[PDB]
Amino acid sequence: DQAGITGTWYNQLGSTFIVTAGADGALTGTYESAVGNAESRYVLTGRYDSAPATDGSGTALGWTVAWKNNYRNAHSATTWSGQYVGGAEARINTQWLLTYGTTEANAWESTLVGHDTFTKV
Amino acid sequence: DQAGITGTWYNQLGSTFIVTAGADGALTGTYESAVGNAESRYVLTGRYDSAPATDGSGTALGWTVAWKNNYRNAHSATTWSGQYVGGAEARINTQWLLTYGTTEANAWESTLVGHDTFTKV
Amino acid sequence: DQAGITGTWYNQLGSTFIVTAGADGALTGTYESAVGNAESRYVLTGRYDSAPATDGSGTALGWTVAWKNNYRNAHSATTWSGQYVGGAEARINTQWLLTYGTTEANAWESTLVGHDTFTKV
Amino acid sequence: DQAGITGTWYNQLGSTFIVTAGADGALTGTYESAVGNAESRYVLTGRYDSAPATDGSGTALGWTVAWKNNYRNAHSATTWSGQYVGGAEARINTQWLLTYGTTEANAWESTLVGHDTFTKV
Ligand SMILES: [Cl-]
Ligand SMILES: [Cl-]
Ligand SMILES: [Cl-]
Ligand SMILES: [Cl-]
Ligand SMILES: [Cl-]
Ligand SMILES: [Cl-]
Ligand SMILES: [Cl-]
Ligand SMILES: [Cl-]
Ligand SMILES: [Rh+3]
Ligand SMILES: [Rh+3]
Ligand SMILES: [Rh+3]
Ligand SMILES: [Rh+3]
Ligand SMILES: [Rh+3]
Ligand SMILES: [Rh+3]
Ligand SMILES: [Rh+3]
Ligand SMILES: [Rh+3]
Repeated sequence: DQAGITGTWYNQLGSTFIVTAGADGALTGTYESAVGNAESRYVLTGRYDSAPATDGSGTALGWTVAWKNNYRNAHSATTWSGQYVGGAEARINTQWLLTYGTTEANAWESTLVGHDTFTKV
Repeated sequence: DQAGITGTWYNQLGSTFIVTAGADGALTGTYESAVGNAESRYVLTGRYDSAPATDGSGTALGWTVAWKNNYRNAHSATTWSGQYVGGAEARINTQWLLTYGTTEANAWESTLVGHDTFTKV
Repeated sequence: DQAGITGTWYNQLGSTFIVTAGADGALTGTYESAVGNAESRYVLTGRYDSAPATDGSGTALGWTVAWKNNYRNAHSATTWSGQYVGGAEARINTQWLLTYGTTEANAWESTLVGHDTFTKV
Repeated sequence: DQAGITGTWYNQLGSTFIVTAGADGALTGTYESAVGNAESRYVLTGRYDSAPATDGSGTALGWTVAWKNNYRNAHSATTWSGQYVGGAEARINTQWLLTYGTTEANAWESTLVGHDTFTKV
């Protein structure tokens, strides 16, 4: 649990997700994206399942990054929702939703969707 | 921005979402689902845009709930991703993602997608 | 099942969705968006469950619109995926996905997600 | 356009998507999934952009499969929404929504989301 997820992961875009698993389920750390209106690190927070199953299933988790730091504000936030798989090629497989603040008139087009896969190399 | 988010919020299912918005952009609270493999409050955390634009744009935000508490463990996690719209009929408009831990053969079906709209009611 | 789907349907944006449901499970028609880079009818096609269960369950269905007609080309496509619920206040409840053609560097942001609920109005 | 997309593709699960691009934008063919309540082929229909851009961007497309054939009915339908990329390693990169028919009471959990990548080998 804690041991697996805690640390540095990298997705297929080159972004760098540096997280610490609390013992109770807390997720805390930072996020630097390779693309988008984004530069340097951003704060992130979320949760994972701290007593996950033994049947060889992944560990369900989820975190969120609001795209504002000491450099820029993108008026957006994405949530990654996924599950952590251990073993030889450990991965965190996710899908995500990026909502950016709009007027009610562009609400229809406020949310992008996607998938990021995170490995340790 | 920080008063308008903070407090109790109810989605279209009857779920109760109690959240505190810090001044940095941090979200903390509890979520209680009306539906699903859930009962009582579950801890939540998220992030939001503490400097949203001043143009009638909503305020982007995310948060996560891992469906484990003292009472049960659904081995799953939801992230909600949307925007907050203040004023007379303030709402929090989300789309969400729920991943449950599955086996590798079952990963293709591990994730539900939906939308929740929250009102102060 | 085939009468209840066929006809004119309006989402929460004012868009008009004219569809014919064949007896095999086929959907044909036109879609006219109230929003976006669109104007006049666009051709649509989809599929539905022509033997939905008899247990109060809705009727699964999908359809696609490529945003090219005689008038303009947004180089993009939406699929709607939901269920039809008959009776007094019949609705078609969708979530949708809109992909626009992008470059490879831009693929991560090529896809919008949303929901549309259709009423006979 | 037509030339690229028309034919046989395979996703990362082993499913077999056999499609024909109309000259106007029509998509027609069959779908055999490796997983899920699915056996043999199912009819599919959809649309792609028939005059796509020249700037090296993908071709936006979308299709739908209702999971009923002469063998079984899964009371579900998925829509794939994505874009076709030509060149050496041609791919159709998609995300999808599988909605299954539910009572209004399980509507919240009626729709799964995912991503399939289709290549020619
Ligand atoms: Cl279990
Ligand atoms: Cl993967
Ligand atoms: Cl600002
Ligand atoms: Cl809405
Ligand atoms: Cl049946
Ligand atoms: Cl709804
Ligand atoms: Cl162009
Ligand atoms: Cl890919
Ligand atoms: Rh258990
Ligand atoms: Rh991929
Ligand atoms: Rh600004
Ligand atoms: Rh809504
Ligand atoms: Rh049946
Ligand atoms: Rh709704
Ligand atoms: Rh053009
Ligand atoms: Rh993948």
